[PDB]
Amino acid sequence: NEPLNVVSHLNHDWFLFGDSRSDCNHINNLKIKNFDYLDIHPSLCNNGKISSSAGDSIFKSFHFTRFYNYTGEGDQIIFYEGVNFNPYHRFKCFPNGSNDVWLLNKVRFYRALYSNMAFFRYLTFVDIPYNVSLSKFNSCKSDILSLNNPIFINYSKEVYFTLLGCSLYLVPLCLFKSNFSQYYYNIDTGSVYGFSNVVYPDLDCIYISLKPGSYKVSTTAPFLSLPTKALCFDKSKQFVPVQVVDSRWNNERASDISLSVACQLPYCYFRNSSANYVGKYDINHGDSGFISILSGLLYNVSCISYYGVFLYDNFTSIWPYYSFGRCPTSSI
Amino acid sequence: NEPLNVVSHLNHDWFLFGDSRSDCNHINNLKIKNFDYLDIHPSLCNNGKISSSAGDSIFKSFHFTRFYNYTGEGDQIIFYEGVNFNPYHRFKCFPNGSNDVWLLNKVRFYRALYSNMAFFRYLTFVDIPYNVSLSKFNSCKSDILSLNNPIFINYSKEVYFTLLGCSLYLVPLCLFKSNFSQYYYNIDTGSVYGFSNVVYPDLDCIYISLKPGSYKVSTTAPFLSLPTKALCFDKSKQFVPVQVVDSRWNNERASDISLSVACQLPYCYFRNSSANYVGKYDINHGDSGFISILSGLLYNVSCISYYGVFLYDNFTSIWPYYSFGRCPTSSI
Ligand SMILES: *[C@@H]1O[C@H](CO)[C@@H](O[C@@H]2O[C@H](CO)[C@@H](O[C@@H]3O[C@H](CO[C@H]4O[C@H](CO)[C@@H](O)[C@H](O)[C@@H]4O)[C@@H](O)[C@H](O[C@H]4O[C@H](CO)[C@@H](O)[C@H](O)[C@@H]4O)[C@@H]3O)[C@H](O)[C@H]2NC(C)=O)[C@H](O)[C@H]1NC(C)=O
Ligand SMILES: *[C@@H]1O[C@H](CO)[C@@H](O[C@@H]2O[C@H](CO)[C@@H](O[C@@H]3O[C@H](CO[C@H]4O[C@H](CO)[C@@H](O)[C@H](O)[C@@H]4O)[C@@H](O)[C@H](O[C@H]4O[C@H](CO)[C@@H](O)[C@H](O)[C@@H]4O)[C@@H]3O)[C@H](O)[C@H]2NC(C)=O)[C@H](O)[C@H]1NC(C)=O
Ligand SMILES: *[C@@H]1O[C@H](CO)[C@@H](O[C@@H]2O[C@H](CO)[C@@H](O[C@@H]3O[C@H](CO)[C@@H](O)[C@H](O[C@H]4O[C@H](CO)[C@@H](O)[C@H](O)[C@@H]4O)[C@@H]3O)[C@H](O)[C@H]2NC(C)=O)[C@H](O)[C@H]1NC(C)=O
Ligand SMILES: *[C@@H]1O[C@H](CO)[C@@H](O[C@@H]2O[C@H](CO)[C@@H](O[C@@H]3O[C@H](CO)[C@@H](O)[C@H](O[C@H]4O[C@H](CO)[C@@H](O)[C@H](O)[C@@H]4O)[C@@H]3O)[C@H](O)[C@H]2NC(C)=O)[C@H](O)[C@H]1NC(C)=O
Ligand SMILES: *[C@@H]1O[C@H](CO)[C@@H](O[C@@H]2O[C@H](CO)[C@@H](O[C@@H]3O[C@H](CO)[C@@H](O)[C@H](O)[C@@H]3O)[C@H](O)[C@H]2NC(C)=O)[C@H](O)[C@H]1NC(C)=O
Ligand SMILES: *[C@@H]1O[C@H](CO)[C@@H](O[C@@H]2O[C@H](CO)[C@@H](O[C@@H]3O[C@H](CO)[C@@H](O)[C@H](O)[C@@H]3O)[C@H](O)[C@H]2NC(C)=O)[C@H](O)[C@H]1NC(C)=O
Ligand SMILES: *[C@@H]1O[C@H](CO)[C@@H](O[C@@H]2O[C@H](CO)[C@@H](O)[C@H](O)[C@H]2NC(C)=O)[C@H](O)[C@H]1NC(C)=O
Ligand SMILES: *[C@@H]1O[C@H](CO)[C@@H](O[C@@H]2O[C@H](CO)[C@@H](O)[C@H](O)[C@H]2NC(C)=O)[C@H](O)[C@H]1NC(C)=O
Ligand SMILES: *[C@@H]1O[C@H](CO)[C@@H](O)[C@H](O)[C@H]1NC(C)=O
Ligand SMILES: *[C@@H]1O[C@H](CO)[C@@H](O)[C@H](O)[C@H]1NC(C)=O
Ligand SMILES: *[C@@H]1O[C@H](CO)[C@@H](O)[C@H](O)[C@H]1NC(C)=O
Ligand SMILES: *[C@@H]1O[C@H](CO)[C@@H](O)[C@H](O)[C@H]1NC(C)=O
Ligand SMILES: *[C@@H]1O[C@H](CO)[C@@H](O)[C@H](O)[C@H]1NC(C)=O
Ligand SMILES: *[C@@H]1O[C@H](CO)[C@@H](O)[C@H](O)[C@H]1NC(C)=O
Repeated sequence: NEPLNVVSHLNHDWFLFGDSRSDCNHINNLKIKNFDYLDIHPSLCNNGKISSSAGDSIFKSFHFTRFYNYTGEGDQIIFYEGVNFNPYHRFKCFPNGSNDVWLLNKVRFYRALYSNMAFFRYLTFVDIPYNVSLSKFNSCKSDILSLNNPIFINYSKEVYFTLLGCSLYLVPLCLFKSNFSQYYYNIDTGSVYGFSNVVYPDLDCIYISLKPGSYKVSTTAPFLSLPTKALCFDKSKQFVPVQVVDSRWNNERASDISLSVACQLPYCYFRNSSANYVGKYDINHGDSGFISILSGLLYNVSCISYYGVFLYDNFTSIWPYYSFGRCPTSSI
Repeated sequence: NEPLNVVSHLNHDWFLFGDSRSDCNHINNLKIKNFDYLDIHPSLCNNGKISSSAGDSIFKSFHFTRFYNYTGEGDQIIFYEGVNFNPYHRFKCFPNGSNDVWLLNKVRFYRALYSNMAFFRYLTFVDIPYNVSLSKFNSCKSDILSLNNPIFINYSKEVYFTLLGCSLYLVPLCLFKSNFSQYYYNIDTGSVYGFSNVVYPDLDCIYISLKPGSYKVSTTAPFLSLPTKALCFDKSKQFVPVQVVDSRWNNERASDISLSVACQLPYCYFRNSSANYVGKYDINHGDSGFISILSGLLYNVSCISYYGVFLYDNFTSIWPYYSFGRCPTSSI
C-alpha cells in the first residue's frame, strides 16, 4: 500500500465544486469539441455531483456580476476552483490601489468557506432583498470585473435586511479607508458584527458567518457598504474535512499561494501537483499531473490523510497523520 | 485490544488542569491527611504537569476574586475541572435574575477555551492594567461569589488598554440588559469586537479571542463594562485535541451538561463515567470510576479516538472514528 496524491471519497455521497477545467457544459462554447480540456475523467458528467462554470470561482461569483449560482450537497466536499481570480487579473478599484489586499480578501473568504463547509453539507448562493432604494453607487471599477457585492448607498438612515430559510450564512463586510465602523447589529438576539479599515489602500473585506435572523446596518459614515449576495449552509452534519486541489494558471502567467494559506488543519486537506502545469487542450487545460490528482474520484477509498489517500486498510508504510475514516496502521 | 474510557497521552509532553480532586497541595488544609481524595494515581505530584487548586475551576478563577493563576504547557491537554461552578452554587446578581444564563456563560467560556487550546500549548492568566480611575462599581453580588472581571465604570470617555507579550488572548465582553453596544475597537489594525444584550436577565457574556494589540472601549452607555483578567495562549503548535473528564458533583447535589455541550468534535474529546459518583474520602472525593478514567495518565498509548483510547496498534475490534495519532485498524 502507498499514500496517493489524489482527492477521493469514502462512499457514494461526495460533491465537487469545479470550474471551466471541470465543466461538462464548456464543450458547447468551444471550437475543438472534445473532452481533452477536462482535468477530471470524462465519465463523470452525468452525476450531478459536479458544479462548474466556464471561468468562475466561488470568490468571483460571490463578489462580481460574472455570476454562477453554485449549488451542492455532499458529505465529502472537494474544491477545484480559484484559477479565476489571481494576480493575473490585476483587479483594483482606483489606480493608486493594489490587488494584494484582494489576495488577502481571497485568503479570508476561502478560510471562512472551508471552515464552514467542514461542518455543513449544503451550499448555495442566496440574494439579499431590499426595497427600491438608491440602487447602486459606482465606487469601484476595473473594466474587466465589476462587483455588485457589496452595495454602496448614501447612508441617511439605518437599513434592514432579513435572513431566513437557511441555517448559517456568509456575508461580507467591506470598507475602503475610514475612521468609521460599520455594524450588522442583530435586532432579535443582539449579536454585533463590525469592521473598520485603517491602513489598507483598496476595498478590504472580512467574511462573517451570520445566523438566520434580522439585521440592521449602522455605520456613521457617508457610505454604508451593504451586501447583496451571501452563501447558505444547510443540513449540519458530523465533521468531515474539505479537500482542495491547487487550482492555478501556467507558470508563464501569474499564480498565488492563497488556496494553501486558507487551507489549514484539521478542517482542510490540500493537494498539489509536484511538477509544473503543462496543458493538453491548450496552454491552460488538461495537465497530466492534475488528471492523476482528480482521477481518485473514480473509486472508493478507505482512509484520507494529510500525506496522502490510502486505498486498502491492511497496512501501510508511513503513519497516517491527521487521518480520516477507516485507516490502516504501520505496526509490523 | 479494546478501546478504553481513559484520558492519556502519546509522549512525555502532556498537562492536566485539575482542581481539589487533583490537588497535591490540598493535603495541607485537610483533617485526614492521606491521598484518598485524589481522583488521580497519587504518584503524579512531583511532575509539575498538573495545575490544580483547592476548589477552583477555570471559569471561577477567570471571573471571580476566588482566584488561582493557572499556568501550563503541553502538547496533549487534559482538563479535570468545572465542579466549582454549577447550579449547586446558585450564583446570580440581583434576586429577579437567574443562573441559567450563567450556565450559558460557562458553555461559551469553555467552548472558546477548548477551541483555542486545541491549537496553542501555553496557557496562563494575565491582568489588564489601567490607571487609577474609578476603581470598581458594585453591580453584582451574591454573598458566596464576588466577581472582578469585568470592571464597571461610569463611562465619561473612551478608555484604553494594551496587550503585548502573548500571542492570543481571551477577554470577556459582558452586559446586563440594554439597547446599547460596547465595543473593543483596535486602534492599530481596526478590527471591531462588539456585543449587546437584549433579552437575557442577568449578566450575559461572550468571550472573544483578541490579538496582541492596543484596544479602546466605546459603548455609548452609562456603564462601560471592561475586563481585568484575561487568558494568554502562546507557542502555537500543530492541532492536538483537548481531552475532558466530566467534572461534576454527586447526584444528591446539582450538576449540568455544560462540559459536554462545550466539548464538540474535532477539537475536543469528552470522557464521562458510566455509573454515578460514589466518593471515598468523603461524599465528593475519590470515585472508583473516575480513578479508572484518570489512571490512563500513568502510561503512554498509541491512539486517541472519540470512542476510546487504544493502547496497542496491531488491530482492534471497532473502527477508530475521529482518531488521533498512531492508530490501529480493524480489517482482518
Ligand atoms: C504547488 O506546487 C508547485 C510546485 O510544482 C508550486 O509552484 C512553485 O511556486 C513558487 C511560488 O508560487 C515558485 O517560486 C518562484 O520561483 C521563481 C523562479 O522559478 C524558476 O525556477 C523554477 C525551478 O526552480 C522553474 O520551475 C520556474 O519555471 C522558473 O523558471 C522565483 O523567481 C520566484 O521568486 C520571486 O517571487 C517571490 C514571491 O514572494 C519573491 O519573494 C521573490 O523575491 C521573487 O520576486 C519564486 O521563488 C516555484 O518556482 C514553483 N515551482 C515550480 C516547480 O514551478 C506551487 O506554489 C504550489 N502551490 C501552492 C499553493 O503553494
Ligand atoms: C455522564 O454520565 C452520567 C451517567 O452516569 C450522566 O448522569 C445522568 O445525568 C442526567 C441529567 O444530567 C440524569 O437525568 C435526570 O434523571 C432524573 C432521575 O434520575 C433518577 O434515576 C436515575 C436512574 O435512571 C438514578 O441514577 C438517579 O440517581 C435518580 O434516582 C430526572 O428526574 C431528571 O429529570 C429532571 O431534569 C430534567 C433536566 O432537563 C428536566 O428536563 C426534567 O423535566 C426533570 O425536571 C433527569 O432526567 C441521569 O439520571 C444521570 N444518570 C445517572 C446514572 O446518574 C451525566 O449527565 C453525564 N454527563 C454529562 C455532561 O452529560
Ligand atoms: C441559487 O440556487 C438555489 C437552489 O437552486 C436557490 O434556492 C432556492 O430558490 C427557490 C426559488 O428561487 C426556492 O423555492 C421556493 O421554495 C419555497 C419553500 O419550499 C416554496 O414554497 C416556493 O414555491 C412557490 O413558488 C413556486 C414557483 O417558484 C410555485 O410553484 C409554488 O406554488 C409556490 O408559490 C419555491 O419553490 C428554494 O426554497 C430555494 N432553496 C433551495 C434549497 O432549493 C437560490 O435562490 C438561487 N440563488 C440565486 C441568486 O440564483
Ligand atoms: C500568572 O503566572 C504567569 C506565569 O507564572 C505570569 O506571567 C509572567 O509574569 C512575570 C512577572 O509577573 C513575567 O516576568 C517578567 O518577564 C520579563 C520578560 O522576560 C522580564 O524582563 C522581567 O524581569 C524584570 O523583573 C524581574 C523581577 O520580576 C527582575 O529580576 C528583572 O531584572 C527585570 O527587571 C520579568 O521576569 C513573565 O514574562 C510572565 N510570563 C511568563 C510566560 O512567564 C502572570 O503574570 C501571572 N498572572 C497573574 C494574574 O498572577
Ligand atoms: C462506492 O461505494 C458506494 C456505497 O454506497 C457504491 O454505491 C453503491 O453501488 C452499488 C453498485 O452495485 C449500487 O447498487 C446498484 O444500485 C442500482 C440502483 O441505484 C441498481 O439498479 C443496481 O442493480 C445495483 O444494485 C448502490 O445503489 C450504490 N449505492 C447508492 C447509490 O447509494 C459505489 O458504487 C462505490 N463505487 C464508486 C466508484 O463510487
Ligand atoms: C512515554 O514515552 C516518553 C517518550 O519520551 C518517555 O519519556 C522518556 O522515558 C525514558 C525512560 O527511560 C527517559 O530516559 C531516562 O532519562 C533520564 C533523564 O531524563 C535518565 O536519568 C535515565 O537514565 C533514562 O535514560 C527519557 O528521558 C524520557 N524522555 C523525556 C523525559 O523526554 C516516558 O517515560 C514514557 N512513559 C510514560 C509513563 O510517560
Ligand atoms: C490486503 O487487502 C486486500 C483487499 O482485497 C487483500 O486481497 C488482496 O488484494 C490484492 C490487490 O487487490 C491482490 O493482489 C491480492 O491477490 C489479494 N489477496 C488475496 C488473498 O485475495 C489482501 O489479502 C490483504 N493483505 C493482507 C491481509 O495481508
Ligand atoms: C501486538 O502488539 C504486541 C506489542 O508488544 C505484541 O507483543 C505481545 O504483547 C502482548 C501484551 O503486551 C503479550 O501478551 C504477547 O505475548 C506479545 N507477543 C509477543 C510475540 O511477544 C504482539 O505480538 C502483537 N500481536 C500481533 C502482531 O498479532
Ligand atoms: C492617485 O492617482 C493620481 C493619478 O494621476 C495621482 O495624480 C495622484 O497623485 C494619486 N494620489 C492621490 C492621493 O490622489
Ligand atoms: C423598506 O423596507 C422596510 C423593511 O423593514 C419596510 O419597513 C419599509 O416599509 C420599506 N419601505 C418601502 C418604501 O418599501
Ligand atoms: C482619520 O484618522 C487619521 C488619524 O487619526 C487622520 O489623519 C485622518 O485625517 C482621519 N480621517 C478622517 C476622514 O477623519
Ligand atoms: C425585583 O425583585 C423585587 C424584590 O421584592 C420585587 O419587589 C420587584 O417587583 C422585582 N422586579 C422589578 C422589576 O423590580
Ligand atoms: C491613563 O492611561 C492613558 C493610556 O493611554 C494615558 O495616556 C494617560 O496619561 C493616563 N492618565 C493618568 C492620569 O495616568
Ligand atoms: C430598549 O428598547 C426597548 C424596545 O425597543 C424599550 O422597550 C426599552 O424601553 C428600551 N430601553 C431603554 C433604556 O431605552
